Amino acid sequence: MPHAFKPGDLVFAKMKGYPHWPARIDDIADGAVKPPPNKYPIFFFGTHETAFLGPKDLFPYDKSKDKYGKPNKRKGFNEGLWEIQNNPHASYS
Repeated sequence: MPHAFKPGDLVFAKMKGYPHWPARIDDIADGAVKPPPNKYPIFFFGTHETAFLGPKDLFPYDKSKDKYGKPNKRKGFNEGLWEIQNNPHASYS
């Protein structure tokens, strides 16, 4: 049975106006800005952007990749598909 989201989990993350996007739950570094309550720091593969999202916008990657894991014309998306498949836990800073 599922647990709560934890750093390192792989997802497709939904933002308004964007397709479900390959991403991971990030850690928060000591001394770094924390997310709002009930939100997680989401790192988006390909764009390498961070936004704060709740579970309603987070789709576990294994279950969802057949639906969401196809190339998309949007900037950074296809690079993102490569990262989540091939090195999802690397440093992208």
